[PDB]
Amino acid sequence: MSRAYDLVVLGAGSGGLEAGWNAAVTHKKKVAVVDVQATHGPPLFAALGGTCVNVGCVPKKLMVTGAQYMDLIRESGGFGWEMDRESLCPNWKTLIAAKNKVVNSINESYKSMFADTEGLSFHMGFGALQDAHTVVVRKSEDPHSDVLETLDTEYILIATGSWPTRLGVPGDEFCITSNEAFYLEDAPKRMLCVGGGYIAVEFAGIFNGYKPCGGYVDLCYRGDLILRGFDTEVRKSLTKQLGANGIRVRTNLNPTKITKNEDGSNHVHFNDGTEEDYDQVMLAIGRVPRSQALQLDKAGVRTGKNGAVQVDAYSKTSVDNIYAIGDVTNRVMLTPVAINEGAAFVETVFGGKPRATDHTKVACAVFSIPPIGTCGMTEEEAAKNYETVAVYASSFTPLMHNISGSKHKEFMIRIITNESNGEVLGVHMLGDSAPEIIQSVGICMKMGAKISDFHSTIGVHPTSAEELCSMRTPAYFYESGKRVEKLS
Amino acid sequence: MSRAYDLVVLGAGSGGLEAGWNAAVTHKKKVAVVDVQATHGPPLFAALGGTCVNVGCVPKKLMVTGAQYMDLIRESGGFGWEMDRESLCPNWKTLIAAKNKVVNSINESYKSMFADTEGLSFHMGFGALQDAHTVVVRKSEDPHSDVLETLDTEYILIATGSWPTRLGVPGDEFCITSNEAFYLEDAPKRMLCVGGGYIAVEFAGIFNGYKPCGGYVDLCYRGDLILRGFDTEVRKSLTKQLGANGIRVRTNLNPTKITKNEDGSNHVHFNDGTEEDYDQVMLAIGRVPRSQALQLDKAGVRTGKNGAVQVDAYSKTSVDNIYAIGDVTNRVMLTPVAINEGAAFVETVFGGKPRATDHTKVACAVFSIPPIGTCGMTEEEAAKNYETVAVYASSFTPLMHNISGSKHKEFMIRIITNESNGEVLGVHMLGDSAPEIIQSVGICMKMGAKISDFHSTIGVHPTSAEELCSMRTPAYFYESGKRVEKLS
Ligand SMILES: Cc1cc2nc3c(=O)[nH]c(=O)nc-3n(C[C@H](O)[C@H](O)[C@H](O)COP(=O)(O)OP(=O)(O)OC[C@H]3O[C@@H](n4cnc5c(N)ncnc54)[C@H](O)[C@@H]3O)c2cc1C
Ligand SMILES: Cc1cc2nc3c(=O)[nH]c(=O)nc-3n(C[C@H](O)[C@H](O)[C@H](O)COP(=O)(O)OP(=O)(O)OC[C@H]3O[C@@H](n4cnc5c(N)ncnc54)[C@H](O)[C@@H]3O)c2cc1C
Ligand SMILES: CCN(CC)CCOC(=O)c1ccc(NCCC(=O)c2ccc([N+](=O)[O-])cc2)cc1
Ligand SMILES: CCN(CC)CCOC(=O)c1ccc(NCCC(=O)c2ccc([N+](=O)[O-])cc2)cc1
Repeated sequence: MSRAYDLVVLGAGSGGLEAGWNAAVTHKKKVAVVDVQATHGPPLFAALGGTCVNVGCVPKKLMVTGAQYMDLIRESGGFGWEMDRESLCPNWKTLIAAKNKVVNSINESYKSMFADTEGLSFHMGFGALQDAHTVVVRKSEDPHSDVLETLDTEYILIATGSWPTRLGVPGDEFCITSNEAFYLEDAPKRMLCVGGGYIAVEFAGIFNGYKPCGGYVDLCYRGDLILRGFDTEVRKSLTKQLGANGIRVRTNLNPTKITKNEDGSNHVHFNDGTEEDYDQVMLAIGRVPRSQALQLDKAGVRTGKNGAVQVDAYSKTSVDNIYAIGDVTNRVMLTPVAINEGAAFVETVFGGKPRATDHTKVACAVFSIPPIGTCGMTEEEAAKNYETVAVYASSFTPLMHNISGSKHKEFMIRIITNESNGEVLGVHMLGDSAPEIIQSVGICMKMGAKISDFHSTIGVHPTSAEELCSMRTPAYFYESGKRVEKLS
Repeated sequence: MSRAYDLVVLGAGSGGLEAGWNAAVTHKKKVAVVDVQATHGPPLFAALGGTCVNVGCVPKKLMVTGAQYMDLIRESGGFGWEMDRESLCPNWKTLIAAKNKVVNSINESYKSMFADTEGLSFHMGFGALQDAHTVVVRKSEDPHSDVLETLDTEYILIATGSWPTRLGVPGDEFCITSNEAFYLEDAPKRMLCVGGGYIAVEFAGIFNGYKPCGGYVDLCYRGDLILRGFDTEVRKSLTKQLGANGIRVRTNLNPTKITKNEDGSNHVHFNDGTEEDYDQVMLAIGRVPRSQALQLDKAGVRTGKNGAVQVDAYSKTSVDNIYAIGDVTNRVMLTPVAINEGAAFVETVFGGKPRATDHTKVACAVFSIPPIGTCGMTEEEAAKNYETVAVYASSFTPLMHNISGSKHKEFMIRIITNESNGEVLGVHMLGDSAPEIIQSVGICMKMGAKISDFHSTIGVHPTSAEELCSMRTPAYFYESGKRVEKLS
C-alpha cells in the first residue's frame, strides 16, 4: 500500500507546480512533477512554470509594457520633451531578446528549486494515466512511443492546462497563435488579429505598438462587440480608444480562405467577401482544455464538454484519488485561481482540514492599450439574477491628458449594486492603473462591501481611484426586468 | 433677524468652496464666498478654487507627471525604443505654459459656476470679522485699507487655509516656496530644496526631472531621515531611490546665511559650515494656518498653537454660529478631508441631521519620484498604542525593471496588524501605482478589515497590487513594548 510517490502532478503549471511545492515543503510528501520542457522553447511551447510564465501572462505583460512606451514617448511632448519624432518606430529584436532572457531566468529559477527541495522531483515527458495509481511518462505525446518512467503513486493531480483553439477552415495551417507570436522573427507590418478574446485585444495592442514604420493592425471579431462577458459600456469605450490608437476594429467578419503569396505574406478571404494581405493572421479564438492525450478513459476519469475534466468544488474527479485544477477543469481559466485551486487541494488532501476555492467575485484585468479592471457582476447578469439593481457610472478624462493631447483616454468607472441592500455586486473600470486599483476593490467585494462604504471612505485628491468614493446618485436602475427609474 | 446672506465663506478653498455650493444647491441658502483672486496669478498666489487647484495638488501633479517622463524615456531603451539619447533635457517653458493653461481653465470653470448657480455669490477681497454676524471685505490684507463690501450673515465659515512657513535667518528673503516655484522663469540648474516634508520631496523630484543639462538637485533636511510620520522602512527605501535618481540627499544639515552673487545666483552657508551656490533655495518647511489677518479676537473666536482655529468634531468654533475647516483648523491638512469637513458642516447646520468627519484611517499619498501610498498606523505608533502587534512586509522588484534597467525601483508593502484580532491597522506602500492602490485599500480599512480578508481574496497575476493578498507570515512583532518574536 506504499507507492513510490505520494502525489504525481501532470504539468508544472502555475496551479500544478504550486500544489507540488506546497505538499513537499509544508507537509513533506514525496512529490513528482511532470512537464514537457526545462526552458521556454518553441517546439512544445509551455514548460516548467506553466503557460503563464512561458507563453502567457508574464511575457505578454512585458510586451504590453513595451508597446505602452509608444504612447508615453508621444505624450511627453506636451510636457516639454523634445526629441526625434520622425520615423521613431521600435526594435522587436531587442524586445523579444530581453523578454526571453527574463523568462529564461525564471525557468532557471525552477531548476534550482527542485534541486534544493526535499523530495520534490521533476520528470520531463508526456504524462498519461495507465490506471488510478500509475502514471506513464512517454517521450512523445504519441501513445505508441518509448516509455521513460512509470510513476507509482497514491494520488494524481491533473494540471495540464489548456491549448489554443483553431478555426476549422482552408488556409488554417498558415496562421499563428499567442504561442508562436512570442517567438516571431520580426515585427509584422501588416497584422491581422482574429477573435475578440482578451488575448486578441492585448496582442493587437502589442503588434500595434511594435509595428514598423508605415504598418497597421486589424482586429477581426466574429460578432458585434469585442470582449463578451465584460461591462458593455467598457467594451464600447475600449473599441473606441483602440480606434484612436490605430487598431482598425472590424466586426461581424471572419476569414474563410487563406493562401500564401510568393513573397511569404498571406492572402485572406473574409465573410463579407473582401480580400487583403497580412504578414500574419493570429488566431485568438480562445483556449480548449488539454486532456486530449492523457487517456482519462483508461483510469475511469470522465470529461464533459470538449475535454474539461469533471470535478467538484474540492477539485476531486470521477475517481476518489485523482484530482484536477486550473485551465483543464474549465472553471475560471486564470492563474491566481489555478494557484488557489491547487493550494486548497493540499489543505484538502494532505492538510487534513479541507477547503474549496471561492469562484465568485474574482477580480481580473485586461492589459489592453488602455487596460480594464473588473470584479463581479455586469448589468446584463445582475439585472437578471436580482430584484432591484442600481447602476452607478462616472466617466472622466484625467487632468494630465489635457497637456499630453491624448484626450481620447477617458477613465471610466461603473459600480453595479443591488438597490435592496446597497451591496456592490460588480465594479468595472477602464483606464490606466485599473488593474492595480481593482485588486484592492476585489478585497472590498470579498468582504461583501456596500456602496455606502465606498463613498463614505475619504479620498486621495489626485488619483483616478478616488472617483470610486464620489459615486452616490445612481445613473439608472433595472427593476426586476428592463431599464427604468425609481417606481413605487 | 434676517441677514442678507445665510452663510459667508472666507476662502473659495477646496473645503470652503464645496460648502458654499452644497448649501446653495441642495438646501437653497443665500451664500457668499470671499477670495483674493479670480485666476491663479502670482502676487497673491491662491485663488478661486483654493491652494489645491491653483498652487498645489493639481499643478504639482502635472509637473510630477512631466518629470516622470525622464525616467520613462530612459527606461524604454530596454524594450527597444532607440532615439536621441545625448543631451535630451526637457523644456520648462512648455511645461509651465501648458500647466497654466490647465489651471487657468479651471478658474474659468468656477467663474461660470457662480454665474449659473442659484444665490451663490463671489466677492473678491480680504475677509475680516467685524463681529459674529458681520464680515468686512477690504481690498488690502492691511486692516487700514478701503472697504469694498460689508456682508451681513447668520453664519460664518472660515476656510482660509494655510501659508508657507519661513525659516527665520539672515538671507531668508532671497529664497522661494512652493508658491513661487510654480511660476519660475526657467528650470534651475543648481537647485536646493530645504526641508523634508512631502512638498520638498515632490518638488525635489520635479526640479530633478526638469533640470537642464549638467545640472543637479540637493535636498536638505534638518533631522536624520526625510518624511517624519511615514513608515520608517518606506522612508529609508525612498531616500535610497532618490539617491539612485540623482537627488543628493543631505541630513542633519540646514542653512543659516544666504547672500546673492553678482550673476543673480545665491550663495549658501550651512550647519556643518560648508558653502555652495544654488540658483534657488526653496523652503518646504511646512505650512502655518492662515488666520493671522482675519481678526478672530474681535468676534470672540479663539486660536490655539500658532493660529489654528479652535474647533470641535462638528467644526464649530469658540462662537456658536461661526465654523472653520481644512488647513486653517490644523486637523489633517489635505483636500479631500477639508472637502468632507465642509460637506459635513452643510449636513450639520443646513441639513438638519448632523455628522462629524472621520479623521482616522485617512489614506493619502506622496507623489515622489517613486510615489508612496499610506493609510493608518505605523509600527512606531501601533506598537505603542496596542497590546500585541504583528508586522508583515514584502519588498520586490517588478518583472519589467529587469528589462528597463532601473533595478533600484523596489516595490515595497508592509501591513501592520493587531495580532490579538488580526485587524489591519495600517498599510504602507512605496512604488509606481501606490496612490491608486491605497485608495481602495483605505476603503477596506474603513470597513475595519483584517489580514485574513486580505490574503483570502483572489489575486490578479501581473500587478504590484496582488502582493497585498500574498502576505501571511508576519516578518516580526512588537509585544507590548519593543521588537520581538512570538512568546507565550
Ligand atoms: C497569452 C496568455 C495570456 C494570459 N494572461 C493571463 C493574465 O494576465 N492573468 C491571468 O491571471 N491569467 C492569464 N493567462 C492564463 C494562465 O496562463 C492559465 O490560466 C494558468 O497558467 C493555468 O495554470 P494550470 O496549472 O491550469 O496550467 P498551466 O499553467 O497552463 O501549465 C500547464 C503545464 O502542463 C504541461 N503539460 C501539458 N501536457 C502535459 C502532459 N501530458 N504531461 C505533463 N505535462 C503536460 C505544459 O507543458 C504546461 O507547462 C494567460 C494565458 C495565455 C495563453
Ligand atoms: C504644494 C502643495 C501640494 C499639495 N498637494 C496635495 C495632494 O496631493 N493631496 C492632497 O490631498 N492635498 C494636497 N495639498 C493640501 C491642499 O492644498 C489643502 O489641504 C486644501 O486646499 C485645504 O483646503 P481649505 O478649504 O482649507 O483652504 P484652501 O483650499 O487652501 O483655500 C484657501 C483660500 O482662501 C483664500 N483666502 C486666504 N485669506 C483670505 C481672506 N482673508 N479672505 C478671503 N479669502 C482668503 C485663499 O486665496 C485661498 O484661495 C497640497 C498643498 C500644497 C501647498
Ligand atoms: C446562440 C448564440 N449564443 C452563443 C452560443 C450567443 C451568446 O451570447 C453572445 O452574444 C455571445 C457570447 C459569446 C461569444 N463568443 C465569445 C467571443 C470569442 O472569443 C469568440 C470569438 C470567435 C469565435 N469563433 O470560433 O468565430 C468563438 C469565440 C459571442 C457572442
Ligand atoms: C523634542 C524633539 N521632537 C520635536 C519637537 C522630535 C519629535 O520626533 C522627531 O523625530 C521629529 C518629528 C518632526 C520633525 N519635523 C518634521 C519634519 C519637517 O518637515 C520639518 C523640517 C524642518 C523644520 N525646521 O523648521 O528646520 C521643521 C519641520 C523632526 C523630527
